[PDB]
Amino acid sequence: ADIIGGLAYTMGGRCSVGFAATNASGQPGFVTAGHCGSVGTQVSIGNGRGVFERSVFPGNDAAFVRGTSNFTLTNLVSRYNSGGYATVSGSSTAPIGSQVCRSGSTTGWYCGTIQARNQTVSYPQGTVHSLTRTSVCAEPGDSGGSFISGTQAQGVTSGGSGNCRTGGTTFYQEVNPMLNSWNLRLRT
Repeated sequence: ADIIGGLAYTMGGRCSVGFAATNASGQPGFVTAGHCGSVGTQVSIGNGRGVFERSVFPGNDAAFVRGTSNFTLTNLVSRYNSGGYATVSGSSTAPIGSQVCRSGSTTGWYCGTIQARNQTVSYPQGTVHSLTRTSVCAEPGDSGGSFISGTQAQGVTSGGSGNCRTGGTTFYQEVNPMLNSWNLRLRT
């Protein structure tokens, strides 16, 4: 199964792929939101199978799913309704005010603006800090999805308010803290 940002995967519910990445051992997988699965949780995506190797939620909302079978990495992110794909060439942080787009398996591809960083939000399960707020909408299922600016990966969908029918606000977990802390390499 091709690991592409924004695609759906299941684990006793549905979430979306953040970004294809490899761990310190060179094993293929992808970063996503930690609320999508506890450590040890099994994942299915197409004919692919994986497991949550790393996961932290609440506090943070980050996770890395390691492929155990049929994981083919790509440096792509699906643009669904807008067609085609965005390419990932790195993860240079975009400035506040920059445009940013989100890819999720429920609503698809929506874009907005990076409004503020270092945000703390309260979810039913607890508080999550260090998040980045954007004017993009999101709906259940989009969780873990890619937030990308141009060709630079920014983060993974954590949560928010509203919906994509009337609009809303969506926060994301920065990608670099995951790549750094867990010694991961983004597929480019």
